[PDB]
Amino acid sequence: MELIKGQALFLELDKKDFLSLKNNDKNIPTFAHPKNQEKILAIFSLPYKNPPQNTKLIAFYKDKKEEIFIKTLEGNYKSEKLQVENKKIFPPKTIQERIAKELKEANAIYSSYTPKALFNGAFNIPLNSFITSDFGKARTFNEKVASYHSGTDFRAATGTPIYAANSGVVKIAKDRYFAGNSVVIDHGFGIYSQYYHLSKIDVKVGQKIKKGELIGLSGASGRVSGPALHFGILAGGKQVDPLDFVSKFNAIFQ
Ligand SMILES: [Zn+2]
Repeated sequence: MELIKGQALFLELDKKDFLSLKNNDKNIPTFAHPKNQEKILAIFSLPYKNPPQNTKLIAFYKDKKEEIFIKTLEGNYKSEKLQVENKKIFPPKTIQERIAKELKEANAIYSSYTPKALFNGAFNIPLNSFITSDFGKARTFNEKVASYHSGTDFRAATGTPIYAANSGVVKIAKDRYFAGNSVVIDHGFGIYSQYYHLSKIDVKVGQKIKKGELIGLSGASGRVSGPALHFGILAGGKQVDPLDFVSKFNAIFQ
C-alpha cells in the first residue's frame, strides 16, 4: 500500500456484501477476481504529474466500511532539469483547435468504462524488439514535472508490423497531432492500449480485434526523434507504466 506515481495497482477485496469503492465520491469500478471467486478487483492508478502525497479509499460493505491507505512513492525515474521553461507554447489557432478537438475525443473514450473483459488471457508485447526510451523519462522545472514520457518506445524500423497486445475493440484509428497515426484499443474495465507514430493503420474504429492481430506498421508519424513504436497503457483513468502494468496484469489473468 505504497504505489509509485504513474503506476497502477490491483486492489483485491472481498466480494460478499461489497457495495462500492470510493475516493472522495469518485466511484471506482470493480471486476471479478479470475482465480478467487470470493474476491473482486479494482485498478487504482496514480498520475505521474502532480499526484496526491497520500490516498485514502473506502470500500463500503453492507455491514462495514473498510479504509485503505496508499502512499505515493516517487520511484526512480530518469529526469533532467529543463533550463528554459517558457512552458507556454504558442501554436497557430488551427493547431490549437485540432489538439482541443482530439483531446475531447480521447478523454471521452478513456473516461468510459466497459464493464466486461474484452481481452483474452495475458497481454503480449506488440512487437518483439526492445525499449529505446523508457516510460517516465521526465523533464522538470522545479519543483515539479513539466512533461514526461507517458509510454515506452520499442525499436522499430519504419514499416515494422505491430500486433495488438490483447483482444479488444478499436476506439481510435486515425492521425492525431501528437500521437501521429494512432490506434487505441479498449480491453475492458477501463484498460486501453495505445500504438502511436504508425506509418500505416490496418484497423478501423469499432472493429473487434484479437490478441496478436496485426494493427498496422510502425512509422515515425507525429514523432520528431525518428522511427519507433510508442506503446502506452491507460488504466484507471491515468497513463501508467506499460510494462509494469502488463506484468501485474499477467500475474493475475494468466
Ligand atoms: Zn514514446
